[PDB]
Amino acid sequence: GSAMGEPDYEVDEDIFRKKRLTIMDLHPGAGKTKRILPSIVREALKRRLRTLILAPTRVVAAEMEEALRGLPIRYQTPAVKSDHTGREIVDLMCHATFTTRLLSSTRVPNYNLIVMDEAHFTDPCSVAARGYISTRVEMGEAAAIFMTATPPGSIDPFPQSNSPIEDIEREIPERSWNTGFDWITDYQGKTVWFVPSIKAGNDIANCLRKSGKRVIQLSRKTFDTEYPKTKLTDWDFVVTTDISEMGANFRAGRVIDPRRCLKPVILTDGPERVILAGPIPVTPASAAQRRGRIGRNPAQEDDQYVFSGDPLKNDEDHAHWTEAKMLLDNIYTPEGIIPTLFGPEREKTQAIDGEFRLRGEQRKTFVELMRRGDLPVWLSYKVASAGISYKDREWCFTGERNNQILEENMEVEIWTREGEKKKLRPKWLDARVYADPMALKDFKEFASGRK
RNA sequence: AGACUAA
Repeated sequence: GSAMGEPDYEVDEDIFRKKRLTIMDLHPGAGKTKRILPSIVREALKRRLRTLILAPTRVVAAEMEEALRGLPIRYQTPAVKSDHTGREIVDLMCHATFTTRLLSSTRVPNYNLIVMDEAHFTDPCSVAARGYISTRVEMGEAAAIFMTATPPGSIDPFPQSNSPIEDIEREIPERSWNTGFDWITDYQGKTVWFVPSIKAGNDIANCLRKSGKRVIQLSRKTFDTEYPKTKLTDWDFVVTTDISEMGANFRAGRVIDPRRCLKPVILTDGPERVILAGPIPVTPASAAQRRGRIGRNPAQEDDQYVFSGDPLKNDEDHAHWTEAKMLLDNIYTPEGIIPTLFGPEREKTQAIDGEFRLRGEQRKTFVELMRRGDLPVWLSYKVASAGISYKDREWCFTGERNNQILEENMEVEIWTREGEKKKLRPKWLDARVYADPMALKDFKEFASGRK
């Protein structure tokens, strides 16, 4: 047993048995990170188990280190720095880092125990990782623990909280406003506002700042300097991407959740291509996770979750289900086996077994295009499977007429490393590399041969 | 679009 705040002295021994996959479904804020995780890790250490801990984001990683502080843990994330002497038997990294290590070489330790926090996270690398982990368990090589307040089959956007939550439906601005939304700025407490993009985040944040509001902007690019600022009292608004969807312990009184996002979609009508569809509603799980950022403190009972619209459960057309298979078809166990998807995540699309398996230099190229090229999984797969090498940028120029990239209604031209001038016209179209002007800038760099 | 940045 334990007191409210401390980890339990007693841990069930059956969670450590090879062949056991434990799904731990608790409600948001039930001490999964501050109590449960350190109990598990302390007991893993006493059992001398080679242990892997997985966080979906650097936000969760940061929160885990707070709870695990003092334990001999090798942190493999830029989010945490600590004194490591490479004799640690416990490793901690992000979901996607692990999948990257599995795909690279880089040989991965033979973990006896794997703890995946936020095991519902649908990023393709995270889906692929659960495939690998559930296969290790099934082979009898590991025990694993999947922890999530919103497991597969979650439908409830309004789950249990530690403190009452006032759920309010209101129209929420997706852009700057001049009037008509006084309730946003009249509110006297702290707000966490979820935005689908950094562009929208910048625009919303500037609007609030000119209303005399103190705003912290949180996303992948600003995490390092701005996340520690959220722990101060010094702010009115955190305007955040879903970097903060899970785990975050803001000291807020209100969440604003527009409940919408862009979705990458693979089109099969004509030449295969990726578009950014929407905005469309987020899933019930995302909505519940965002709402879970408040109602966490029993002494503070008037927290609000302000939202717009219903969530949308069906995400079967999302590119992540295909991209997860593209990754997993190229991951192996030391025994040679290609892992299968975690049970509940099978048949999300119709996915001929092994159809994404790449051979030799193609697999290496695939990995290179993702981690050096900064290209999406689908586009990386398409280029690599064509037998194109990483530094061969010819495919950026040889597409059909309709694949010509336009920026400000003008045909994009590229000046190559060798000094040729060529129209940017990729053989394969993935909206993720050209839609946002910043992504286009990066993709132009790649087409040039400067990446 | 968002997340990740190992070894």
